[PDB]
Amino acid sequence: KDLSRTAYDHLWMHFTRMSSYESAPVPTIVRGEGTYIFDDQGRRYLDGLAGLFVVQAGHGRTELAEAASKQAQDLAFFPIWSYAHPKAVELAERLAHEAPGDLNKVFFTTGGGEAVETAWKLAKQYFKLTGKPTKHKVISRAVAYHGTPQGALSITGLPALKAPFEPLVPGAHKVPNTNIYRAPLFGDDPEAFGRWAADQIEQQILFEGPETVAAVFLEPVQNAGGCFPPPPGYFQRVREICDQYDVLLVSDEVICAFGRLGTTFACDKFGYVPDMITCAKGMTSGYSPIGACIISDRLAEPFYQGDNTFLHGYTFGGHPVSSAVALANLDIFDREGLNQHVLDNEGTFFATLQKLHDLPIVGDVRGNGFFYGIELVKDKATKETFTEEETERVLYGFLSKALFDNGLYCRADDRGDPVIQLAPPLISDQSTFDEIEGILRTVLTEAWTKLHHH
Amino acid sequence: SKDLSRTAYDHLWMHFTRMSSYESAPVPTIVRGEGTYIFDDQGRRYLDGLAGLFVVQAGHGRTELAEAASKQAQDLAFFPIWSYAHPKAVELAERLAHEAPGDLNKVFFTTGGGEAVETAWKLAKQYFKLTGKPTKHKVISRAVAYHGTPQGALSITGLPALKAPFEPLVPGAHKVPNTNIYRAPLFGDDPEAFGRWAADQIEQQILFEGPETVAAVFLEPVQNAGGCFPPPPGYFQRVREICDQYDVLLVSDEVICAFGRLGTTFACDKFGYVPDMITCAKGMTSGYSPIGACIISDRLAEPFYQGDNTFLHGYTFGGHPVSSAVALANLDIFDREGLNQHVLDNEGTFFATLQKLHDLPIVGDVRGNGFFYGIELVKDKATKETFTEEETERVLYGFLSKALFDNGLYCRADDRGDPVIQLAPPLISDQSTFDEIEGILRTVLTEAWTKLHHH
Ligand SMILES: Cc1ncc(COP(=O)(O)O)c(CNc2cccc(C(=O)O)c2)c1O
Ligand SMILES: Cc1ncc(COP(=O)(O)O)c(CNc2cccc(C(=O)O)c2)c1O
Ligand SMILES: [Ca+2]
Ligand SMILES: [Ca+2]
Ligand SMILES: [Cl-]
Repeated sequence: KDLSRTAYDHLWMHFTRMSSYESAPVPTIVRGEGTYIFDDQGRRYLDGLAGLFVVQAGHGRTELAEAASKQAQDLAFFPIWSYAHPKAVELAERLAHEAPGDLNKVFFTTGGGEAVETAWKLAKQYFKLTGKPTKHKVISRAVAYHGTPQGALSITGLPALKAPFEPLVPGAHKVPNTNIYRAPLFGDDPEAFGRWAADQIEQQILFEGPETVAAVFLEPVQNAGGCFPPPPGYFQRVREICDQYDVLLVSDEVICAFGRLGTTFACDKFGYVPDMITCAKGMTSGYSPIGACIISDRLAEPFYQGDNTFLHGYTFGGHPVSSAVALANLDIFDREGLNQHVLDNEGTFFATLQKLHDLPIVGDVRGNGFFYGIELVKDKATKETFTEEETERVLYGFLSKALFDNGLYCRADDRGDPVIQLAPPLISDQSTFDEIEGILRTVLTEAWTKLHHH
Repeated sequence: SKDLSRTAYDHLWMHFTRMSSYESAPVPTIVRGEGTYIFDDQGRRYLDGLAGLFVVQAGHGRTELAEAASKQAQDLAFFPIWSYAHPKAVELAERLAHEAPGDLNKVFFTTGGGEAVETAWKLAKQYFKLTGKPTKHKVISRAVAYHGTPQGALSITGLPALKAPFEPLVPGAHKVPNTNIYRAPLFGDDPEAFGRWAADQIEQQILFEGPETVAAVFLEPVQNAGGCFPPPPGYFQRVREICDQYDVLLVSDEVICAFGRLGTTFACDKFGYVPDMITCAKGMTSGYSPIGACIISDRLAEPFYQGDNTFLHGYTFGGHPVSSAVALANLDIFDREGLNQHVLDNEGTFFATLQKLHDLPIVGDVRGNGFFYGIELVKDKATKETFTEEETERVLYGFLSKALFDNGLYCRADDRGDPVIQLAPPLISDQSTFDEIEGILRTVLTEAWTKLHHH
């Protein structure tokens, strides 16, 4: 088992340092039940990230497995290319019903990067069809991750993910994120900080020329950097800026949609209506690949006239089996009231994690719904962060291994500053939150002993 | 007649000019200059309040520069500096290197400023390839700044109206705020804090794009477009520190500011910073023969001067013998007449003379440095309320532009940023020149205020 090398010899894992497995076993997950996963040695771990911000309803759902086999037996695949099949139609209508405003057109994909590509392409062709052909640029936030195909990667704001692959698609420009914990200005004033951070988008539009800007892409709660919720008033101001300058607002809800924040579409949690939503991940609780770009009827109008066509598509978009699974997943959400469960429990989950503020290594606890980041520090009074050496030895060398070994699968990361991130299945309850807090308390107390002076 | 003459409209495509203006009206035609004055084709005289186009530092009608040109043209008017030298280019390269700060000792001649900007960005890209940092290619510059029109320099230009018809341009250019403290969103009442903030926006953009991907920052010493923004105290020192920290090259774009405009040969010395490269053109010859240069640190030249490496870049007419001889003769005027020190000795009274216009209601700001000033016009100075688009069209372009010229002052009236009148007269200007400028502006700006409110 330990000397088995099948994965190292053939499976090129995603965003993974493969040399780690030349002489050591690859951690292999074989089974899930509810909020737990099991490895190939029969060890059990709490699935603190719902796989990869995906498994909303929990593992082991026979209802979803049976929905897949029932549809696969009848019609597993037919393309939605000048043809429809019933489950894609039903799901498009259902998503349209749930989406706000006139977001009534559903362009299905398999993944979230594919949906982000769809949104930027749609914006470009929309502006060509409506006589504004210079509109093509896109604005997004520093540190944000929007996916990996080269268009989406241009919108991604993590230079380490981009430098080996440049040049990418022209036209992407970055603005500050809303990390109030480290705000250079207005850190003590959320409303003023929100207005400032939104106005940075207006400034970038002005710097590049509004007639050349097509769209702004924003996650409702920013993932990379550690769960930055939107300041009060932020999205309202962004919506106003986008309206003023004729720029489209894309709510990138690949993590946030499907109940992560307690609503089907996360824009509704914050009271804004975007022009498009990108989504994927939790639409099926991950049980079968599918996602979508959901699009305002205003944007669809020119494409629905005469001999015009949105020249875009994916073989597997709107897949019958995935569509059937998605509908079965939304049926679970409705019958079990998962969205309201998250709204009803977000306050106690946050409060439970905030108990960790009595530990010296904990600098911040932040997030919304069932999505939280805990930022680690050398000194909470000055917010002194880890050195690079401390990040390598303590965050990755010690903490990441110790969390898993103590029974908690979650994310330890330093895309921004050192953070532990949590996004468990939406069936999690107080017992789950207590289990998480207890393992974090053990391991974070141990981690503090490995920091020098601190 | 002259008035019905359409030769220019029919054949001369003027630069940045709305040509339909001349379908049915004559083109203003300048035929002669003397000192700080120019004369049109009817013999009317105007004060050359822009030195042509921020160029004619020594004044018009310099026989010494005319004779320098003919003397060189008779002996050798052209031979390329391509694997060959000719004496006047060598002598001028040595002279400019002597005047430039630090180890800025290598002179890559061009004919214009845009050509020099292109040189600087290309040199930065190849330098980082030769030194094993191949991902470094991006460039940072300021909103509203004008860095020229070839498509690489145009990417560095920060005026979207100049760029949108021509995109996509060269990838890699990113913008940061300019240092217009008059309209600063933050720190408007604190120059030092504003300077630190504005410099730190450069660090932020480097971090946003990834420092290993960023090659250079391009900054004018005093920003022209937007109306003569001088650097806040401490700004360039902080920029230099950021560039050092992130291994990014600093390019001082001195196409306007060099050759005495701010009282020094190289304008980076006015503000006490040493860039990695200087771009320059314009005043090198007082405009009497086209030439410019990118002047480059020996640190940057080092890899290119080793073995079989070549900076694969050039221009036929760069380092032109006649232009080089004229530049040397122009620098001789500067030395004998002490033009640099004259500007330093007169900049305070020029500024204070223009500041007399602050008692006019239409005047919101007077700003600049050396012999380079902007006067910003406003609807309400207490609130800094700017002109509406309609007010700009009627008062700035409809009335002011014409009235300035007709009252004897050639200068720039512009709204690339907000509505400003800019001044950059020849360096031989003195208090009499400044008084003349102030008097014509007072007349026309009093009239402009009345027109602003006659709607
Ligand atoms: C906001 C956002 N947009 C686009 C994507 C791309 O989705 P696909 O992967 O389906 O193409 C994402 C994906 N988000 C994601 C994926 C993998 C890891 C992590 C992490 O932060 O650890 C985050 C995302 O979070
Ligand atoms: C800072 C700067 N950089 C580059 C150039 C390009 O130089 P060439 O023109 O020689 O290619 C300039 C030129 N600057 C310039 C040229 C023409 C008009 C105006 C105006 O502001 O009215 C300014 C300049 O000011
Ligand atoms: Ca809808
Ligand atoms: Ca030198
Ligand atoms: Cl240790």
